Amino acid sequence: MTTSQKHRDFVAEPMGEKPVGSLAGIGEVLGKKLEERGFDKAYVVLGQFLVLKKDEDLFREWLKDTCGANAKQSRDCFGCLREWCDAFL
Amino acid sequence: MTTSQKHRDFVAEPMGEKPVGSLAGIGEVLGKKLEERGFDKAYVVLGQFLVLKKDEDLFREWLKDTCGANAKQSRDCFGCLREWCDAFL
Repeated sequence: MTTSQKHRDFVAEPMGEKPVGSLAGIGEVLGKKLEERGFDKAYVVLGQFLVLKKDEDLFREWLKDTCGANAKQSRDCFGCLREWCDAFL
Repeated sequence: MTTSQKHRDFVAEPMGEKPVGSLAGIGEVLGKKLEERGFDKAYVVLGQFLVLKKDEDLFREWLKDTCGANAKQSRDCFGCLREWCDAFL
């Protein structure tokens, strides 16, 4: 896979309290905008994924409409969150 | 503990897609009201717990104000959701 080693590392161990910008697909700049919106921790963003019943179209529009992420960035967060759930929830 | 065997069974294996009324503290009648509110699965309610950063006062008021659960029923869901997270998330 051409994804960063973080993608395989995140889906290989608990997420604990790592910062939101730790999720694959979210860069340092995007992490700051979400933090200003009340998502200072990744587990709060994980909850939004659960609220959307894992719907990929609703999840991608939520991130793009919420911060302006590009279509490529949204694909990395979906598979990243979907794969973590496959291992944990 | 005087809790139902479901409490120990729920915190002993994944929650999968079991119905919301499966969470300890939620009875069949309370499960129906949440379902009408869009929580047809327990993992959608688990997400609300994550959104409240596990705050016990905010979580209990959410359930009581959301369905009318009693103070005793709210205590069972908090420890039930908090213990599940301790084993999984």
